[PDB]
Amino acid sequence: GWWNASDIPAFDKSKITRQLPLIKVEGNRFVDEQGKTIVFRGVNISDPDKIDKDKRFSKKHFEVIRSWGANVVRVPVHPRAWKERGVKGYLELLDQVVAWNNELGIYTILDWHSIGNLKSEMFQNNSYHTTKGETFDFWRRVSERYNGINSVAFYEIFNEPTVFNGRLGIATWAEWKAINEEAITIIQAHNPKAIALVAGFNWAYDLKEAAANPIDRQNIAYVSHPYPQKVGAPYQANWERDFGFMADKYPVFATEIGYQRATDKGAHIPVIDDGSYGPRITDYFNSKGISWVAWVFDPDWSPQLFTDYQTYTPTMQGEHFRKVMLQDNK
Ligand SMILES: OC[C@H]1O[C@@H](O[C@H]2[C@H](O)[C@@H](O)[C@H](O[C@H]3[C@H](O)[C@@H](O)[C@H](O[C@H]4[C@H](O)[C@@H](O)[C@H](O)O[C@@H]4CO)O[C@@H]3CO)O[C@@H]2CO)[C@H](O)[C@@H](O)[C@@H]1O
Repeated sequence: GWWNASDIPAFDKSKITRQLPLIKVEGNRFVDEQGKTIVFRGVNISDPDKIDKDKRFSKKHFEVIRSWGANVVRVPVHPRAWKERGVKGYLELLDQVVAWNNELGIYTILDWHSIGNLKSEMFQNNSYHTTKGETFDFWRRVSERYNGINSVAFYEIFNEPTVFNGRLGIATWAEWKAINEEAITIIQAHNPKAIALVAGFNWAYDLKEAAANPIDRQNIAYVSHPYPQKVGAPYQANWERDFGFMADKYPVFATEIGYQRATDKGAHIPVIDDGSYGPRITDYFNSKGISWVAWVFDPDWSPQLFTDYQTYTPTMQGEHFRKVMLQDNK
């Protein structure tokens, strides 16, 4: 594993030729060098490990992302792929995504893509299995190697915290705050410009517990994954109550949203919807200044943003998020 990893090279500086502007948090906003507010709207790729196995791992794929108007790309590093490639093999993919995004002008979010209760080591399935030690070691290596590369602006500590109603144990917000604080200290000690993205429970949906007892670190923003079936009923009023109101105080980065019909490929709760969710959520996010990232720019993982690699034809949700990214990104 990670505890074996022998002499990993440093990032190859010759792979990039420009420095994107520095992003930072100021009160509830992301701002640039000049103090201008920046709202990010982007896509998740699938795991670089899958893209490479698909024989699609080249700059071309990221150039398509750029033509869809995205100004950020989230990279979901699965602990299973990190173990299968090994640290050295995996960093060879990850350095290429970082370099490509950098040359295309696109910011990167590094996402440690597990689901469940890290404190008790119970995960939604083995694809996500890790440990506190492996997670800290990952944050330590990536914050060390990408230090000073401004496009690597966001470090998303742990994709979706959930206890699944006790099926995955017990972990209070207080205990999850302390774990995020240690990860943030590691990351900031390697990379002082790093912005950490922190999530709460119900699969990174809730921010009420965070609001009542916020992470004690600076330059932090908060995550929500408000998929179509997280709540029904009056949608906006429910979203505002569960996580949206947080955006009046800290920036909120909604690092997954997506939807597809009951009959679409891989359709599953909570992503099923007639289609009215797309306009409704990007309007609501515009009303709150909330950044977001659609899931997933891949033709297999569900819900898909496009139908196949031959054409990159957008699906229903792809068409809508592409139109809004082209139109609203500044
Ligand atoms: O990771 C590769 C794999 O990913 C799938 O996409 C996932 C993302 O990895 C993940 O971040 C996220 O997870 C889902 C989660 O899998 C669901 O089990 C969970 O469902 C909850 C729901 O949120 C509750 O409100 C309801 O009460 O309970 C159910 C469980 O009973 O919801 C979260 C999201 O909230 O996002 C993606 C789902 O699109 C790919 O789709 C898959 O094809 C790939 O292997």
